[PDB]
Amino acid sequence: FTTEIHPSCVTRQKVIGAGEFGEVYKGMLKKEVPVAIKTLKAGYTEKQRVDFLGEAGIMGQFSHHNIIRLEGVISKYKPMMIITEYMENGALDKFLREKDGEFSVLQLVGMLRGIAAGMKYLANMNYVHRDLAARNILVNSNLVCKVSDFGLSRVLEDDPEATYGKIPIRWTAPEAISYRKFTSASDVWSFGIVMWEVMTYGERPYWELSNHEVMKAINDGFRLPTPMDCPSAIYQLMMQCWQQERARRPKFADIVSILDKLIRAPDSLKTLADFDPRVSIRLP
Ligand SMILES: Cc1cccc(Cl)c1NC(=O)c1cnc(Nc2cccc(C(=O)N[C@@H]3CCNC[C@H]3F)c2)s1
Repeated sequence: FTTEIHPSCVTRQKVIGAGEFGEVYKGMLKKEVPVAIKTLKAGYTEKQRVDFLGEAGIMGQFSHHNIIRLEGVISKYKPMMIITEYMENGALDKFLREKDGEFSVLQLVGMLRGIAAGMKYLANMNYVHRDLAARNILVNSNLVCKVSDFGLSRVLEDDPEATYGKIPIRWTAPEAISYRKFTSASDVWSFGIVMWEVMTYGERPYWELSNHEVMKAINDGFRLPTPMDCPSAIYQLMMQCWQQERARRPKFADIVSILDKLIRAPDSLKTLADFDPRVSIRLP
């Protein structure tokens, strides 16, 4: 099933994420290998237990470089724990915002290829993520990006960015907002937003537009503008992720292939899409 770990092998050291029902810790697994540790405090309900251990069950079924690896679970003792590999650099959105401009275009594009490879794996495994966003991508000390945040109802319920179904509007495909059609193709729309987040170093999609204004703009055909210093091929790809008609979007296999080709002929990334400025500075 999954690996049951004895509590004596686990040492919690730092809180890296807290919540009402539990906390996420950085720790060590047997003071030897660093791990992340997610707990479930006493008094949890049946639904909370199913959702909590269900996340571990889903992760245990995956084995991919760009998907968070499960080390094991503590279920025989309390509190219960999910133990995974430790991603040293945290969530991608916060990571990019705190390292603004510090990476090359080729590095940024390689992050996107890793994310896409993880999503292609998930889609082929018949797993729809529903909440793909930079905040749900984790980064390690090799700059590898791994898709995180698995489960069923639990995913959108626990994301504060998801607003009342209960979804994160700015990242969500129109068919999923409109009539709750979540598929790998709505994940592709979300991946286009993640592309835009990466190339902007964590800019907030649609900026200060309200949720209703975002839905209104999308339905009227508006799309996010080109990031600064963005390869033309990258902007073209994210625009095709945002096709209103779900059947016109690339599959993840197409995305990975295109990103592979660009990275392997890296001069192709030097052709930038035009950036339309929001300030005019004219000097005599
Ligand atoms: C444990 C677990 C259970 C179930 C699902 C999952 Cl995906 C997990 N694993 C995790 O939640 C995590 C795995 N790795 C994580 N790494 C992480 C997350 C958030 C912040 C940090 C972290 O150390 N962030 C910064 C990095 C730079 N400044 C110092 C640190 F605070 C690391 S969280």
